[PDB]
Amino acid sequence: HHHHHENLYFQGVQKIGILGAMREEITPILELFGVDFEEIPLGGNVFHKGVYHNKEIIVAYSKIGKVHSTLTTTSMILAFGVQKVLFSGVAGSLVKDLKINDLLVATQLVQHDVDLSAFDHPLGFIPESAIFIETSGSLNALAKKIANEQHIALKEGVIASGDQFVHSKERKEFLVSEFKASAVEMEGASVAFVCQKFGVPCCVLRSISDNADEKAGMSFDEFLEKSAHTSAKFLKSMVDEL
Amino acid sequence: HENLYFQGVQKIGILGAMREEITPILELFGVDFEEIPLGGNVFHKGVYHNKEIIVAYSKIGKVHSTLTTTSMILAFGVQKVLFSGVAGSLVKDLKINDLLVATQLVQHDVDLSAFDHPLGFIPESAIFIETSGSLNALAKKIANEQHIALKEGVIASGDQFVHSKERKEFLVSEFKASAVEMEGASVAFVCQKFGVPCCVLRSISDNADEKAGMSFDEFLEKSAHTSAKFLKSMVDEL
Ligand SMILES: CCCCCCN(CO)Cc1c[nH]c2c(N)ncnc12
Ligand SMILES: CCCCCCN(CO)Cc1c[nH]c2c(N)ncnc12
Ligand SMILES: [Zn+2]
Repeated sequence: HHHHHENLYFQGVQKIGILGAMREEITPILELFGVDFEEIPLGGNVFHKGVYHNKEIIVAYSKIGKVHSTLTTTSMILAFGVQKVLFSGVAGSLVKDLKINDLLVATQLVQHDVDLSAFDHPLGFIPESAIFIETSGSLNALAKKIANEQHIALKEGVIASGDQFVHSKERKEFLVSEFKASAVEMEGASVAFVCQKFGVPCCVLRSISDNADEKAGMSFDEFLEKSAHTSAKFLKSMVDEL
Repeated sequence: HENLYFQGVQKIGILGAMREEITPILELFGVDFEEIPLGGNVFHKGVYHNKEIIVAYSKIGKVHSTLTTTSMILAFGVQKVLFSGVAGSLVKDLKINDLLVATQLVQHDVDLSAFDHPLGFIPESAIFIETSGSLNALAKKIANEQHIALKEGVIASGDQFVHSKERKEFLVSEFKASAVEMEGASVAFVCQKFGVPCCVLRSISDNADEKAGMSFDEFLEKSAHTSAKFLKSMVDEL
């Protein structure tokens, strides 16, 4: 909107957490934002703290897996006071219509490798918790709105996360039947989980790097950079609208 | 010789994974506890020997235990963490009710072998996670004075309950683990990342085999109690 007198309108600094798993998922994010970054070490992570328009952005890569990503997200929330968290990186596709480089937002997430079935618990379920973790409706709808306005496809679906790289037809088919998941990665569920426990709105974005079959290693290696960029670009376009 | 040791305000974090693992701890300390909720956990804050003690159960598995430990450290400033609870035995010499402290821990369900990494390993990390040589030495001294046995060994942690011969054998061959549970590794990991001395203490509840579910169910209370008593006696000496 037009602001004739800028002093009449709110200028308070909104704090946003931006997470990737690997350095390569955040390099494109650092560049696209294109501002100066103070680097703050904590809990074995490097937090990149910068100012971008009305917003304090805190950018880090967690390192791979649930423990890493759980710790980092908890640090963003508790040590940097972030009020929103946006995750960007790559994932493996489990569905034919999600192709290499395609984007998706997780409506729900599950830890696919959790197994308490010995006490009759469904796979993915833990007492005092739930199978499916929710994300922010606000941010997910924002996501669909920018996708539609920029004329780019955006799937929304269930993301499965676990502490294994998936690269076989059998594990894929398990994730589809057990969870109706559209993609697979190693941090999503944990990040969304933490945010839900602290009441912090969370959006999980992923660009497809492979198909989670026996070729996945090679496909992941080939498409990491591009898929990372494609996710980072879309995340920035979300932050610009925030 | 107090004057020679640390003189400031001590704060000690005390963790179980399940409520049943901390109920006996709370009871043993006997002091009054302020309940403080944060990030879906309830932290029980009390004073004993003029140290603050912060007790919580994390809920089950890596994500839960990682969050809770990080909250303890970042929100409550705990300077050491002692974990108490139960675990499945992977070795003949560890039988029901027996105590062990973890010398090292491993996350046994981590698998990046598709990129030729050894099982348990993640880039920019390590297969094995260390614990506090001093806290463990304290546990061992206390054990010998109370004339109770205390093994030292590797504890394997993963987000599955282990109840099969096959997985047992994998844990022994791949990591030379002595016991299995679902939180120890993640707790020790966070403490390591933050430079916080950690001791992981477990009392055996089952043999991690096809009978494990039933054994765990029967022996949870007593094994948790045994662990909790021992943790208390460690805190007594801090
Ligand atoms: C040693 C290097 C490892 C690559 C890390 C893969 N990331 C991890 O979060 C995401 C991911 C992309 N494709 C995947 C797949 N098929 N399974 C699991 N995770 C993924
Ligand atoms: C409803 C499910 C309750 C099991 C909770 C398991 N606790 C660690 O959370 C300890 C444990 C004891 N024995 C075990 C075994 N064989 N495998 C994994 N973990 C363990
Ligand atoms: Zn019974």
